[PDB]
Amino acid sequence: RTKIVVKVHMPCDKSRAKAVALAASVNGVDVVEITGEDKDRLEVVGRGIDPVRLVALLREKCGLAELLMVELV
Amino acid sequence: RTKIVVKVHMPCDKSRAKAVALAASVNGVDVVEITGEDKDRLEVVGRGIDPVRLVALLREKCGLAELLMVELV
Repeated sequence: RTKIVVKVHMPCDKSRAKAVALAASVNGVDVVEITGEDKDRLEVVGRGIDPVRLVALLREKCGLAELLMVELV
Repeated sequence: RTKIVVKVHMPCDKSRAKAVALAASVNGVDVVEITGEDKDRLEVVGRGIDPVRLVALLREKCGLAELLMVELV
């Protein structure tokens, strides 16, 4: 249903993993993937996602989260 | 159930083999497969896997590993 693209502070490859894993646990999330040429963005797909609570949770635990694009399909 | 995809440094078939094996041992893994055009990615399926412990386990023993996607089947 919804495709979210959020930019996350993920310095090393271990913070990538735990960020990819946090979004995975949000309700409604079917899939998370790393993306962007700087490998600094997550793409989150699912149905019924709350984009605000998602990005907030990323920002609390990572230090930065910015919602870039919300797409419907 | 949960499926995840790790890109792992695996130059030769020997190291490919060691990598597939070592992913198979972390807890919750049902299946481990090799994939990608360049046979550089491992897809591991199971339930209850910790992604970061897994990719850290691979990075520790294979040099570098990146978590590319995680999917909730």
